[PDB]
Amino acid sequence: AWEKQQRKTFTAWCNSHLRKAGTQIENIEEDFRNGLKLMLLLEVISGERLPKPDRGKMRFHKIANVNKALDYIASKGVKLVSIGTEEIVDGNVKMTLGMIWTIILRFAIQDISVEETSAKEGLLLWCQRKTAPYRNVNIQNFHTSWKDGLGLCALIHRHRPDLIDYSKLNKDDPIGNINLAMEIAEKHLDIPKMLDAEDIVNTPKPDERAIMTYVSCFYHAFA
Repeated sequence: AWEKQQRKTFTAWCNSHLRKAGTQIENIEEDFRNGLKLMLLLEVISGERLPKPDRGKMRFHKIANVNKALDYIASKGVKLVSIGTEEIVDGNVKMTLGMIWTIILRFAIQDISVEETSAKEGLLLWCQRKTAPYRNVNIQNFHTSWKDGLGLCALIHRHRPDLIDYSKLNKDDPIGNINLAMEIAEKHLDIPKMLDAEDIVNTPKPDERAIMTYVSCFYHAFA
């Protein structure tokens, strides 16, 4: 169930940046094979210029573009262990997801710094701080603590109490709470809906990379 969740969230996330450059992806397992939109994604999120892309359709042109992407990422202190150009070009689902996770981590999460605490840990602390007043919320992690929708509704309410009546909410309708939160964030905070509520609720432990990805948008939307 983790691939399904990551596929939705990572794609939605990539799309939240690609739109700023006039394009989208649809199918993440194929839409980065040629390197073109992968390079473009890196430009948008970094604000840096990558080398000019190769629009040739053969494998060798794709390898060149993907290497422009991966070399750039490695220039930003990202150690690529088992992510390989050939398999991105050829189309490996797992590795594509992992590569996009690595970019999300580096560019959406790594630089989050809260009370001398950075990255995942720093994002976690910010969440805990913003949700401390909410007795029906207990953020310990980026999976089970977000399952019931209240964490997300609390982050919204904390910054924008005008968008949500939090006191009406409870644990009884986790699918509704998540959708509510995603609807408000989409409509008012310019954060596309990146989670499938159904997947999140119906799994003992939802995917933490996906959850982190989405929660990082709230962090950036508010700061």
